[PDB]
Amino acid sequence: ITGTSTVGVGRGVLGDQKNINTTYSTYYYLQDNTRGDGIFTYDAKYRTTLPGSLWADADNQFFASYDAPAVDAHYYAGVTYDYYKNVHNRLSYDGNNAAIRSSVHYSQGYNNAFWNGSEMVYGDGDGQTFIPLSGGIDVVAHELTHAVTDYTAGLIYQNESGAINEAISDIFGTLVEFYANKNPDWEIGEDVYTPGISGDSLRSMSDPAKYGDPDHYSKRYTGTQDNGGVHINSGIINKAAYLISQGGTHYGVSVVGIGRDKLGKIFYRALTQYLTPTSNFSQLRAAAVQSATDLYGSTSQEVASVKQAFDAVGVK
Ligand SMILES: Cc1ccc2c(c1)[C@H](CC(C)C)NC(=O)[C@H](CC(C)C)NP(=O)([O-])CCO2
Ligand SMILES: [Ca+2]
Ligand SMILES: [Ca+2]
Ligand SMILES: [Ca+2]
Ligand SMILES: [Ca+2]
Ligand SMILES: [Zn+2]
Repeated sequence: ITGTSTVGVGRGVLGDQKNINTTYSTYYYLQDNTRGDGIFTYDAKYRTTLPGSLWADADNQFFASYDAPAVDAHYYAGVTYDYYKNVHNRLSYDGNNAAIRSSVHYSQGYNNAFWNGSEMVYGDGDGQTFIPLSGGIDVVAHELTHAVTDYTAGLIYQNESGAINEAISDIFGTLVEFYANKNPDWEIGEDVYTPGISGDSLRSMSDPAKYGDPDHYSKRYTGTQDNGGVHINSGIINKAAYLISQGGTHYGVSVVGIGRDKLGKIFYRALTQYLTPTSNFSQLRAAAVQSATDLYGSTSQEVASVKQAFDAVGVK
């Protein structure tokens, strides 16, 4: 759409009010021209055909409940774009300011979100297992990060590489949640998962085993489900990243924390400079070590913590 940039206001899934960037041209659309080639949010109107229709509103106020998921998808995508640009100097997912598109209200009672190779898609949840998925900033950031990974390392979606791909999305979605200082934690999806139950989440990076995911290489899943357990084994890497950041003793191995910022610098460099489509856990370790070496010196504490963390999860 061609029109005038403006700002509207609405309420998100969690009932919070926020301003969002809109474009005016007869209607007000969810099209943000202030970021790269734009952020665009579409209505899939409970169907599965994508992308659906660019979101149009008559008055620039988005307080209807059908509006909520769009508000959040639109706003959280803008925050995530900002994180990459401000923190890593990366312009959108392809590094060349590609337009970011999302569709909401996908299907009926769909309990998931995903990147389909060209855009993000969010289900509204069935209202018991989930509420509209775009209400979780860690969820939106996990989706957009899959785009980042596809454009860079290109980790294939299966076995070890696929688990690395999933951990990357969890890690950066968690860093984005902290960046936005939105009640940050090391849990994934807490904000949209099981509305009736407090305190739970889909996955835990601080203690993956809490939900049954592995937290040590000896406990990895070797079967065929989930493409070889990409959503299961990511637990081992998630645990490693949590230790590098926060520190701790795991399975008797002690790691001194180096903090989030460095965790993000080291993983972003590994991802964009050393990882390849078929990289395995052991290769991820070499990459993280080399990245930290590059950034901080081979005899740095940083390098030391990266090594300890992987040793603690059993990855040699
Ligand atoms: C077993 C499995 C297959 C495909 C999936 C997912 C799991 C998993 C289902 C969630 C846990 C309900 N999806 C994800 O972890 C993320 C969404 C969460 C961050 C809320 N979606 P993607 O990994 O991008 C797509 C595949 O989802
Ligand atoms: Ca309106
Ligand atoms: Ca949180
Ligand atoms: Ca979280
Ligand atoms: Ca819950
Ligand atoms: Zn994922």
